[PDB]
Amino acid sequence: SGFRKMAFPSGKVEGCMVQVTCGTTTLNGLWLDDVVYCPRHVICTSEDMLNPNYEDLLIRKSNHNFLVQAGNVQLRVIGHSMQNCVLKLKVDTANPKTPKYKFVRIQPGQTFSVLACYNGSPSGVYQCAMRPNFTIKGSFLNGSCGSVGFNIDYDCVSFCYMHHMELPTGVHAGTDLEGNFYGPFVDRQTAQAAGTDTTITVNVLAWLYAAVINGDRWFLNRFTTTLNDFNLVAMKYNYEPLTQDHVDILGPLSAQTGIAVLDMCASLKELLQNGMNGRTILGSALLEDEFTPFDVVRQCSGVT
Amino acid sequence: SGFRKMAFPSGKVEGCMVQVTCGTTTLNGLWLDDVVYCPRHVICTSEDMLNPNYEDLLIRKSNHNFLVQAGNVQLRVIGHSMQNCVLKLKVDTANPKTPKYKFVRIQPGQTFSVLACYNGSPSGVYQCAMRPNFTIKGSFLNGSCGSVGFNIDYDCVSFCYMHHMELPTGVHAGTDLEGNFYGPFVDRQTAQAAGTDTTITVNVLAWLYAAVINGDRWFLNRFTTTLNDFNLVAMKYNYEPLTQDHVDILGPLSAQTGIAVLDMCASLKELLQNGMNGRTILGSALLEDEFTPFDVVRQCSGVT
Ligand SMILES: O=C(O)C[C@H]1C(=O)O[C@H]2[C@@H]3OC(=O)c4cc(O)c(O)c(O)c4-c4c(cc(O)c(O)c4O)C(=O)OC[C@H]2O[C@@H](OC(=O)c2cc(O)c(O)c(O)c2)[C@@H]3OC(=O)c2cc(O)c(O)c3c2[C@H]1[C@@H](O)C(=O)O3
Ligand SMILES: O=C(O)C[C@H]1C(=O)O[C@H]2[C@@H]3OC(=O)c4cc(O)c(O)c(O)c4-c4c(cc(O)c(O)c4O)C(=O)OC[C@H]2O[C@@H](OC(=O)c2cc(O)c(O)c(O)c2)[C@@H]3OC(=O)c2cc(O)c(O)c3c2[C@H]1[C@@H](O)C(=O)O3
Repeated sequence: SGFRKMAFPSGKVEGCMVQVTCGTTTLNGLWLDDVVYCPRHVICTSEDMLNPNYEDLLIRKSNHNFLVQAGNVQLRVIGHSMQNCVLKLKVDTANPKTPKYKFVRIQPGQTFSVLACYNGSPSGVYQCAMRPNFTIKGSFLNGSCGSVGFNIDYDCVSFCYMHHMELPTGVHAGTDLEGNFYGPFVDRQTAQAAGTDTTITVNVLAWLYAAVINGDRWFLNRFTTTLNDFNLVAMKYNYEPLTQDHVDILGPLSAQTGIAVLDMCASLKELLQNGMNGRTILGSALLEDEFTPFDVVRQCSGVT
Repeated sequence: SGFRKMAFPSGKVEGCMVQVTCGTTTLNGLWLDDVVYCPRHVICTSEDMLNPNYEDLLIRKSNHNFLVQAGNVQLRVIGHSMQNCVLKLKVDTANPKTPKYKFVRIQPGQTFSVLACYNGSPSGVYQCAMRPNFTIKGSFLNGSCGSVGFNIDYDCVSFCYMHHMELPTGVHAGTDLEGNFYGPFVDRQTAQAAGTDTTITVNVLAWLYAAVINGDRWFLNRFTTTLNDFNLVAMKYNYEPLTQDHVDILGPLSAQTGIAVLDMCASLKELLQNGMNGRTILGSALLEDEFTPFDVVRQCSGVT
């Protein structure tokens, strides 16, 4: 029992983290086979970041202009390609620790683990969700760019995020490993700002189910609601709409707890309308939306 | 910016996790050099756990009665010793992935990362604190016993916890790697119950400093307090006493923020007396006490 925001074990990603230096700019890179993927703005200074012409900075960059360090070992950059906002640095050595991996583009509301790295060295791992506004609420200091987000399925590391930018609001924006930013964000400073975020309703419901599974049941009311009526309430509290797909995804948790999703929705509706009156759920005084139904299932089962 | 409950990268611990089976009981073991450390109750059935005579179950256990699997590879148990509540299984192969490591006994209030494992396979990593009552609020399902807690300092893994028991209250108890339980807990079911827990004040203050560093400053009041007066308030809210040692430990955060510890204490006092009035701090509607001053410093700096 117990329910924690759990990240994936990071070892298989730790073994892929390298440091990429281009001039004075040092960020992290992901070394998979003989390619290191890193944010293209490694070629930028902080001053370049206002409105950088990347293929201009890059076209005046050579392969030798990219310095990749893995641990205490330098990899020669023997090719450089820009794919969207990621630099693919072909290196002279394939990473022996390249796990089985996939590059995936996650959907808003999905969660992944971030291995925060500085200078190619892993500092910490934490779980987070792709917000509906395509930001992530991470913990990224200067030099964490290129830190990646991932999910692990058995033996396969699905890299879904590479950290590129802290927006002026202090949330974080990045790309998939094909260098396509999540959301309307760009690797330049600009009036670029995060759009309004919303609460991931299906995750809140999953976490309420997690709460029930862990015995924190006080918020369970005696009512049910329709999906439409719940969504009217959801909307008022800046919660994403709950779709029938979400309802179906929550099916296993409903089955485990016996609580029909629409009944849980009624409970959530009441939590939204009435608040938590100083109570907590799973040690939180807020409704948590960074656990997907699958996270809840995994954590409540022994998924390794 | 951003501040997350971050765990240590788990790779160096993942490489030490093995499965230890004794009969039908399978739990996790820590494989360091040629020893696998695991909870002695691997020799227990669930029925044995009410009041197990361990050196009785063990004395009728042979070296061959212990089955250790590392990945898909069996290690022969060529010796077995019980040290307090841990079984040290001498195995025929030293773990090639044994990191530099130390066994440390942490103090209540200190935090560590847990790599939750089932059947020797890492499932997730999360950070937690040794509560003042020597429990941990983890996420442990059956079969997670032997999962370890650790901190990483540079290259050294300090193992400080091995998971042994879920208490009937749903919190978790365990030992250091010498098998000495944290707290008055025993590896037997009994009226054994967690003593009253308290909030780790110095960690709350550290997290308030983290909040200030991250720009969440609304709770900063204009007052100061004495340590004694703060402690009177702390006491009323089941907060641990703040010692001058704590104050001194918070010095670096005070220096960084300019907020004298006793001024922060005044702010915390007001938070305790008045609540948060629906506001959050670092996205939490409760005061968080699972970040030590060192965690805050590490996370707010780039410590890898
Ligand atoms: O086992 C451990 O405990 C860790 C240990 C490890 O995992 O080894 C795997 C792993 O690759 C896969 O898992 C894999 C990749 C695929 O592409 C693929 O198709 C697969 O089927 C598999 C795979 C395998 C076995 C399974 O049972 C399974 O389920 C799988 O999926 C498998 O045989 O993989 C090879 C092996 O070697 C490495 O891969 C290559 O060498 C390689 C990669 C390429 O992309 C490529 O093009 C190429 O030519 C070579 C990878 O190494 C690490 O990833 C690693 C990372 C760290 O961070 C460490 O610390 C670390 C390691 C390895 C070792 O170095 C160590 O001691 O530690
Ligand atoms: O480097 C990587 O990226 C991972 C890679 C790795 O770290 O190797 C280290 C590591 O041990 C230390 O770090 C270490 C231990 C000490 O006791 C000690 O005194 C030390 O000074 C050091 C050390 C070292 C270097 C530093 O720069 C540094 O700062 C250090 O502190 C160093 O040379 O260590 C040896 C090396 O080999 C292994 O240790 C032994 O073989 C050993 C252990 C014993 O206890 C023992 O009695 C014995 O006779 C042998 C350990 O291996 C892993 O721990 C490991 C774990 C995983 O989970 C992986 O996935 C994984 C690995 C290794 C590899 O297998 C892989 O590819 O991946």
